[PDB]
Amino acid sequence: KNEPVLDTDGDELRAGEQYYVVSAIWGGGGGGLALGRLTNQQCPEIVVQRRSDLDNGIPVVFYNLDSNDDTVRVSTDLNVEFVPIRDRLCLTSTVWKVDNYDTSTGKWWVTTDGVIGNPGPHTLQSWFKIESGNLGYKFNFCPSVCESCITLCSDIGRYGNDGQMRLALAESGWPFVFKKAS
Amino acid sequence: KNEPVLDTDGDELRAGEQYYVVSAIWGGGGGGLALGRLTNQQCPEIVVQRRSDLDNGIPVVFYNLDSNDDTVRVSTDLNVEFVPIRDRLCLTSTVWKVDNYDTSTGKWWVTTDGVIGNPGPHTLQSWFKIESGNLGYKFNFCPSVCESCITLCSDIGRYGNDGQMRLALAESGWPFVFKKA
Amino acid sequence: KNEPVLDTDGDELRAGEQYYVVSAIWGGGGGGLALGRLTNQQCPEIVVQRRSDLDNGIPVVFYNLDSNDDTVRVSTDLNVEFVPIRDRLCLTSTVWKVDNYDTSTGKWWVTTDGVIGNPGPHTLQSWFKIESGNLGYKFNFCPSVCESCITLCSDIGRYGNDGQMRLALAESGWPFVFKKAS
Amino acid sequence: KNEPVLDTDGDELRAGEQYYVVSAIWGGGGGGLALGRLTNQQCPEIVVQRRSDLDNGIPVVFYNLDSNDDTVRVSTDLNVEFVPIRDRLCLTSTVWKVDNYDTSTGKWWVTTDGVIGNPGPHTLQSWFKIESGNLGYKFNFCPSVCESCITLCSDIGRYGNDGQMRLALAESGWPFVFKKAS
Ligand SMILES: [Ca+2]
Ligand SMILES: [Ca+2]
Ligand SMILES: [Ca+2]
Ligand SMILES: [Ca+2]
Ligand SMILES: [Ca+2]
Ligand SMILES: [Ca+2]
Repeated sequence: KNEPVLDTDGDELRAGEQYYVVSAIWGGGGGGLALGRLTNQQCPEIVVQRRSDLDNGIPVVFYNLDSNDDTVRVSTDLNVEFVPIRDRLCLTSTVWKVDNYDTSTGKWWVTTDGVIGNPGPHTLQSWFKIESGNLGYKFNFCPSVCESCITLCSDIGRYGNDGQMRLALAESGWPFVFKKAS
Repeated sequence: KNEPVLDTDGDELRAGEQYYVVSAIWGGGGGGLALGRLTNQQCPEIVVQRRSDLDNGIPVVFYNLDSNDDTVRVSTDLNVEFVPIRDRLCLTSTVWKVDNYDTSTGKWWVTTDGVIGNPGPHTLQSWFKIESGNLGYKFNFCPSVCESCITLCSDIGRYGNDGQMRLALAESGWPFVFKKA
Repeated sequence: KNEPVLDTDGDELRAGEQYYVVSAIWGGGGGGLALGRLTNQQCPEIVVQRRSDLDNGIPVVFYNLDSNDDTVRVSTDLNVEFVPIRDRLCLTSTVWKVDNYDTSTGKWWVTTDGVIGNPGPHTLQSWFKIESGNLGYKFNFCPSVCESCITLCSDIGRYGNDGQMRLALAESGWPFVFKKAS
Repeated sequence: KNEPVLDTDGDELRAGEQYYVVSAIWGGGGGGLALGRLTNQQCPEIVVQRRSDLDNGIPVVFYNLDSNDDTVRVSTDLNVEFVPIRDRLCLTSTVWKVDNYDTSTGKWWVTTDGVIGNPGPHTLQSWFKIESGNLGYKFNFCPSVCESCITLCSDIGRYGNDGQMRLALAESGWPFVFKKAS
């Protein structure tokens, strides 16, 4: 039983509850996370952070490994899905997922069209951990759903690309806090 | 590489698509923009702001410098054109442009009959930038299309003229948001 | 009877309902009407117009001569009462009233602490008319409630006094329109 | 003769009374202003903004140039001083004042330990103006208490520092409203 993940009201995060994922840095930290697109790619949508502090972005929900635990805890494999307020053009899912390696930038981006549940080698790319910190919570991609799978193991940092703040694997991660969509 | 401008749904503005330009401050802040007419001038039509914040006015289309970047980004020169929802009286374009100095008022008005494309000194007055504001976005007239040209460089704010709410160069820009039309 | 006063939705004004009194001019017009004070006078409060288009001010209610006529009509004597949202320190009323002559400005200002009802000589100064105009409605002080009373008879203009835009008797009135407060 | 500053009820700001200073843009725009401390400096306290738009922060009191005018008016030099809702660790004043240029950030910060009164070159850094914004009001550092002094002349915006939201000189001011502390 790992320590539960807490939101800005000090309440524990619950699976299936909507939360905005906002930058923990108060003062020049940017807003929350949302969806964007690329010049050469409308679908699936990529994960971006808002530049503006005013925009908390799009809420997410968290899915736990077992559907019978309803507490979000540190160091535990999670599915992350954007819950858009309105329907979207793309038919891809809005579930976070580590992309294939981008040879044009050398980065492993966070994109969508992941999958919910069914842990193991088929859904490996859709599993994320939340790790605690001094500044706040930081996302970590290091899935344990497949003990014999070779996997990347790294924090999720933030990195500009063609005018948008994207998420990608990095040595040091970007800190976030969680705000109820209430 | 510049930050994409975002509409009220959070989706990047696309060149060629129609958007309402609505005040980000509502209530007495007013509604969206529209073609108007001065009392003693039928053509060109002028740019005005609807008083009611329920009225989104009529949409515009944005045109980028390069016809290949389909995204509208901040701090880049673009053309603004109202969708011609108007009668057949005026042959003037519905493209925004900066007027000659108005000695009646001290103002550099935004009017229409601008020109799309052909960046350079001949069309200098038809190029606007969208910049981030404290909230939403503001327009800014500071063209970079002619480097040897001396030019005005200033935000667009709101000013009363002819019993209507018009746009003019101003120290502090007025903030707007963009709604899909 | 006389032509009914209309609000900004085209509906006729109804005595007993709340309307903002906003400047008819759109663009540089100022905001609505409200309560203010002077350096040497906290009470009663003076009638003022906001400089900012964003502020509609405080709603007024109108009272007809006879509690029967529910309609507010042009060229008829009315009481005008601010209905502030929160309670006010002043124990004076918020009913409009022509002031005593001001020997420092030469003006007959509109102030409050007026009285509702009782048409006649005692309440002469609390009766106003709304008149039609090209640019909108204008207020007129010219009461007909006391045949044997000598009275001023003048339009209500606006003058700037020590940072504030006040109302005072003037040759030509200032134009207003009426917005429902709901 | 200058237009009085108004609070959120429409009443003019009185010199000496207590007012919260709260961002006119709520949500991720933040709440009200407060005393803060940098990580490595206990005293003087700095000026920060509370992150929660429910948090009115700590009220201030305004001081005019002549203690005889009690109305706070736009575009006039005045002193800003937090109410000392603090511990007893600092001997420094809670009066706002513009800091020396900060070479590590390029910013002119608003800090405290300013001084009240005595307008002239000796107190030039402690005089702020309130100006109308597109909405509410912005602070503006452009003192005229010393005609011969070369001075900075600039709006007050917000900026990140030490993981906190600070006030600093900026091209476009940040808009605030004022709420009675009572
Ligand atoms: Ca195109
Ligand atoms: Ca204006
Ligand atoms: Ca220290
Ligand atoms: Ca005093
Ligand atoms: Ca002190
Ligand atoms: Ca304004």
